[PDB]
Amino acid sequence: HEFPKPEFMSKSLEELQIGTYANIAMVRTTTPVYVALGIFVQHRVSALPVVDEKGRVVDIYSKFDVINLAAEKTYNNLDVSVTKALQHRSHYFEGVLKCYLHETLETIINRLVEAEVHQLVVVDENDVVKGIVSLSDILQALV
Amino acid sequence: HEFPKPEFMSKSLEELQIGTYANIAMVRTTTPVYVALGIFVQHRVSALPVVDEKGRVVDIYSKFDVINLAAEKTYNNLDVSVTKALQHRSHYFEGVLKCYLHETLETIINRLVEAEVHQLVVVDENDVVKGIVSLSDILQALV
Ligand SMILES: Nc1ncnc2c1ncn2[C@@H]1O[C@H](COP(=O)(O)O)[C@@H](O)[C@H]1O
Ligand SMILES: Nc1ncnc2c1ncn2[C@@H]1O[C@H](COP(=O)(O)O)[C@@H](O)[C@H]1O
Repeated sequence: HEFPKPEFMSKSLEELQIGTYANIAMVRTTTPVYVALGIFVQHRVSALPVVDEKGRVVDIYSKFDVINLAAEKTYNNLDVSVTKALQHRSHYFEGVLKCYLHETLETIINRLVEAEVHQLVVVDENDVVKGIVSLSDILQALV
Repeated sequence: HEFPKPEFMSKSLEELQIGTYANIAMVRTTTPVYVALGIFVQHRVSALPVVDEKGRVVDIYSKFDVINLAAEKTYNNLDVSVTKALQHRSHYFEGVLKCYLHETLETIINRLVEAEVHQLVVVDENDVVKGIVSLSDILQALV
């Protein structure tokens, strides 16, 4: 009653049935923050895949990103793109944005902890969104 | 359609009616992580005030704390106290644990952003829990 159980750390996301793979809320690189704020408050999801003109994931926009925008001492309005969050961090280049179904729980957990991020986008071979894995999903696997 | 509106940044938490002040789920410094994990998965709250023998807040235990525990390369079981999370960070000493009803939205937002934390415990004059303010609560105020 090692924590975490080693037999479950060696299992893939697919095997453990971890994540959300239906009804994914997401936005574009051309999406203004007002759109994302409306989603967060009315639709009630914790983070949003940000996809480019090809449908490929280039960022994740979270509730903390909005608060960080709100603390900026320079003047902003809500017509700023969600891509201005990229001035504060690059999940993409740090390799802490995406994951695959075949990756192990141990791998996914290490990636989350690596940059202190609360979610990863599950993608396909073309970096197109298949689903999302958040700490809540991991916790259900850790029990 | 400065974001955030200055007239709302200068208002207190009390004035804006921001936070949860009823039915707060919390744990003790003597609480094992298995207890917190059960709360997170079954009760479905995002973070837990950690209070000492006097009922004073000494930490907040979050879902990320469990994942961080799970990534530790040393051997753990679930009978570790929630206070082992304190090896990774001290919200208390950094002044990013607590807040008051009379503090401004601007103050609260800056504190969140200061340590990249997603919540603060609202306390009284004796550091006893009155409520909790999370990014979701702030977002409802930012609209
Ligand atoms: N953008 C999203 N669209 C749909 N479901 C999501 C999204 N972001 C997170 N979820 C799911 O919401 C549930 C709760 O996650 P969390 O809000 O982090 O506790 C999890 O099962 C996530 O996979
Ligand atoms: N330990 C807790 N007990 C009760 N409510 C909480 C607790 N932690 C967070 N909340 C509330 O849960 C709601 C959603 O917060 P969050 O899960 O961060 O999106 C907010 O109104 C928080 O104040």
